[PDB]
Amino acid sequence: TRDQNGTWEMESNENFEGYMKALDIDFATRKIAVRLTQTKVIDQDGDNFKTKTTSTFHHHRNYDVDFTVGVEFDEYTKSLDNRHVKALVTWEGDVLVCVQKGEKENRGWKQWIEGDKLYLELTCGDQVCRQVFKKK
Repeated sequence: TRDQNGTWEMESNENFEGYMKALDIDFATRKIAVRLTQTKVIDQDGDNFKTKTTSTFHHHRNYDVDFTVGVEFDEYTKSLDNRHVKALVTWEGDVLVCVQKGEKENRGWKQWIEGDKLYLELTCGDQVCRQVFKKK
């Protein structure tokens, strides 16, 4: 289904370390512990999305990403690697697909819903991180 609304709690997080390594994050950021858990709040009205996700690193503010499918937007990944990308989100069937154009090749994500679970695959280079969240 295309309806991704809800409050989502991460339950599985596979190869986040490889994805992070491919992002080449500077040590002033990476010296802080990564959160083991994550909550994501998705507010969706049709193709209009407002998302709020807990930060990758401890003692950092939630990360807000708001967008409309098909409309490119500037992203500064303050809660992660602190880079600027040009992001474009599209639908591939019922899968929400984002390309983050910038320094890193094959950077983006895909996100989809099955029942009470949300699936998120993050890519950078040859690395894929697969996350599953349960609806709260």
